[PDB]
Amino acid sequence: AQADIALIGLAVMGQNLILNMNDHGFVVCAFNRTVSKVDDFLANEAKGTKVLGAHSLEEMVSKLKKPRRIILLVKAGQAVDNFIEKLVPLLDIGDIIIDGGNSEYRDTMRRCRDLKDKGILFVGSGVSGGEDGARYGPSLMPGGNKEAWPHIKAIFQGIAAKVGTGEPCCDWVGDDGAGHFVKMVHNGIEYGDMQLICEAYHLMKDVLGLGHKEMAKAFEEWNKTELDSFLIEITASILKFQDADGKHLLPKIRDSAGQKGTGKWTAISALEYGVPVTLIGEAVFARCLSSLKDERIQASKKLKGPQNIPFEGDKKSFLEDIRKALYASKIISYAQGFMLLRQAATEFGWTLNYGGIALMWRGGCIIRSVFLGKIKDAFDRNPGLQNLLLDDFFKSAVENCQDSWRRAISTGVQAGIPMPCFTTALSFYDGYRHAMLPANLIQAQRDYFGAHTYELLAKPGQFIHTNWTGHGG
Amino acid sequence: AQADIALIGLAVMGQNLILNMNDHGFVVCAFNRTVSKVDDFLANEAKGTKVLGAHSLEEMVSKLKKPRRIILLVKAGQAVDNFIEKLVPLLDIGDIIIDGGNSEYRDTMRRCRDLKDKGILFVGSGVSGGEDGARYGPSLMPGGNKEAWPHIKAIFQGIAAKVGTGEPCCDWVGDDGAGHFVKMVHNGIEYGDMQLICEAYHLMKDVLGLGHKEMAKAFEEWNKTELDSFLIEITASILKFQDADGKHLLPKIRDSAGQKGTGKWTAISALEYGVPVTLIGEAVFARCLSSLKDERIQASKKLKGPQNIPFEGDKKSFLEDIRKALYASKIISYAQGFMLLRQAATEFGWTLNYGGIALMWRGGCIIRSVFLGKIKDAFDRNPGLQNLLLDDFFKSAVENCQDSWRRAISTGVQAGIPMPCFTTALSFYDGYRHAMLPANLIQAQRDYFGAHTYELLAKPGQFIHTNWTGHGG
Ligand SMILES: Nc1ncnc2c1ncn2[C@@H]1O[C@H](CO)[C@@H](O)[C@H]1OP(=O)(O)O
Ligand SMILES: Nc1ncnc2c1ncn2[C@@H]1O[C@H](CO)[C@@H](O)[C@H]1OP(=O)(O)O
Repeated sequence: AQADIALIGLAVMGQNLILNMNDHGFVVCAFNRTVSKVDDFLANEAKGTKVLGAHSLEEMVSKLKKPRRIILLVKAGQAVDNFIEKLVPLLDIGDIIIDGGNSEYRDTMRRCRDLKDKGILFVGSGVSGGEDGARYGPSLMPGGNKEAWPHIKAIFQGIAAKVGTGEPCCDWVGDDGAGHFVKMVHNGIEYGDMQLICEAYHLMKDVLGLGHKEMAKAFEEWNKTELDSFLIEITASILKFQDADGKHLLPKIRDSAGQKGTGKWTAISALEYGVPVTLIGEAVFARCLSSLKDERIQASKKLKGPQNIPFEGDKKSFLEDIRKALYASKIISYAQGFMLLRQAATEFGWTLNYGGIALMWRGGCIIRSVFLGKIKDAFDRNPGLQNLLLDDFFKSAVENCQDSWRRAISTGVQAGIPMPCFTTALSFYDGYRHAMLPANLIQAQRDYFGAHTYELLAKPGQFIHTNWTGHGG
Repeated sequence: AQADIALIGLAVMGQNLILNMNDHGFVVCAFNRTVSKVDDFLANEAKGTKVLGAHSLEEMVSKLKKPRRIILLVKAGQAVDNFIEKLVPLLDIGDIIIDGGNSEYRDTMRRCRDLKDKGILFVGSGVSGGEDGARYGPSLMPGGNKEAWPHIKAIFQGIAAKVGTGEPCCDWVGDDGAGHFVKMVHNGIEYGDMQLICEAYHLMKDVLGLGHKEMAKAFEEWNKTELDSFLIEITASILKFQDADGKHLLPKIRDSAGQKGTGKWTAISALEYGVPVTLIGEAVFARCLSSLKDERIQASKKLKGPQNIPFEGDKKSFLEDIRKALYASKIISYAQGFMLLRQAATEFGWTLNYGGIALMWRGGCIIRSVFLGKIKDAFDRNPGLQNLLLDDFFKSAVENCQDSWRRAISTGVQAGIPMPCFTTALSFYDGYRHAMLPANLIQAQRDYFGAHTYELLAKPGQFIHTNWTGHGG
């Protein structure tokens, strides 16, 4: 009994987190499967720190103060269960296991119940910000068994990133899967935000003909307006960056976007629960499309585009319009993001604090921005808000951005620039805005070809079946 | 031994199919869980037919000739397994169970293996066309254990719908889940096609101001061009239809589109396998959006649209442009549809005949059209075709439709008409066409914030990690 908490997982993320913990005055007993890495760590990155290193799970379990708090930061699916397998022999009733890997929300749900059943408090939390984030201030998103929360509270919130008015970007999210689900809606939104920038970039590059210096300059001006955000910032950096030969490196790298499943999963949940999260879906699908790199080289030789009409208009005005389109669209993506969180709250019965979450994403994580701030006080102003687009700030920000957004999409469309996410955003906006949508023809068709029944507009609730076929005959 | 085949499931679909079978000279032993319905059937719809009716599963099993062929048309998930449970006691090695319900492709895979294991040949087939389809000519899509196929061959293909040059719209699709998967990609495409028409309809209604008579007239002209298809045909009918008070009924019915999971599932599979099936996804999401009927009535009061600019242009030209937009988009949806089938062929290792499938969808089913014909001889012309957009017919049909399609989307966008599917279609087309897409910035960002590595454009295969952060400092 001396180590406050133990962490199993000596990858960069685990090391940088153990280190941040130590720096906040917590003694950490490090453990890892290939126990050599523990020794390596102790001699190297952890030399001179207060950290203890175990060489067996039972040693690690002995070094702990009660209630035993151990953390699993094992990149995993299977591997987490196996560790849980091992640990429960060794644990007293009331001991805590936190799982920091980006797990599947349902696995977390399962695990939490099972361990609760065997007296152990399980919490799964999303950790975000990468390795430099892990080191000095991660967003942390904990969920599972709330009994554990006062016991891990101090650590989690001390190592958490802290926003301007000193609050940690870490607070308990909710029951069983809540943290892990919140975590993966986050990565979904992250996918959305990067595709929106790729599109803004494609429009400046092919329609406006800007070279990468001017383009980087534009991204920098943008990081000083409503778009003050980490991804706009590093984008200006990436565009500026010059290689060993002094030429820009972005033109050099292969356009096949990789994935590690979390964004895919956000889109799949929307589909399962019937939540119209369209930009994230479009984003996952735009990464799928770039993977067909060979196929597009082939299609370009054969499929033809619109007649080339040079951009005839002011470049500065257009650069403005793209700013406004990227922003109005970002709003729609986030609005859809929290509709997902909302529906899952009804689905699994969790009382999520949407402003709490907005705040946990305001610092630490890759999607940090001034923007999550305005989202947070939309939900402070009204925590029962049904949809972000109805909060006056956003309601007005979109209303203002509106014909710049339409003018950016019309030119892109004319010019042949692929804009999946920019167009879904307009399509969702106009969809949601309309109190009468042609979905009644879907319904009339379905009652016709497949006997499905339909409701009248006045008298919701009663279902009718008209015999269309022949109106006599 | 007298009944050629047995069918368990006396719903309208089961009755109309038993009846079609009888008419092709096959003695059918009908069975159903609530055995009263068998008696009801025999006295009523089946009076004077050659059909036999059982009153117990073991009686039904006795009435059968060997190899025993029984059909499950039980609307189900669970219920099918339970019947399989019952039936295997009663069956000899080599007996066949066909499952006609719209099952989950993975359940079918499972079931096929398990029964193959116990000597029984399982085949799951999609059945399509509804009850009037079932009666006189269903599309049938069989998959599972090919040993069973010569034994059910005659029945299935005799009752199948037959296309102009006399071939049945039924041929063996492939192993284990192939039939059931082909079936559900079909319903996905069906979703796509109806949303595209709702959009064409929304543009004629709000931009062009056409009343439902003229609108119906337009749909009828369209069913006489490249768009000769059953859904264009019944749409003209639905628009014309007048209620008991002599006013049009479509304006009367509630715009909240229902779902029964199959379209949802197509979109989810695309996401799981990384296949960019975007219109179907947009379609499922446009039905999700209409379900939020109360929410849109609320949003309409608060969210504002573009400045109302009257349509200033020729109505007839625009009606043309919408024809061309609906068509170019339909092409992109189908092209994506078969990319899904293709990837599943690589995924589960089935040798699907894409022209075979195109043909099975050419008659019978709700998506029947002259269009599936041209798709079929694209794949006859080249069965190794990687993507429908590369077949000269389509390659040219899109090239022709192209600035009508762009002009329809630009006006819709300006006017505020929600067009999810029409815009994804342009976005996928321009995406696929481009041999260089901004996905390299996604990659550069990911190597920066999350150490993910990237390939150079020349030298695919080697992965680099640049330390961006500071280029010195
Ligand atoms: N199957 C497994 N069982 C337990 N831990 C594992 C594991 N697979 C991966 N991990 C751990 O996940 C962490 C990050 O990938 C590593 O510490 C790794 O342990 P290792 O050091 O033994 O590779
Ligand atoms: N749980 C169940 N077990 C077996 N058959 C079922 C069933 N649930 C639904 N079905 C059958 O599915 C068919 C179409 O819905 C019906 O014939 C129905 O039988 P029923 O006639 O007894 O309702």
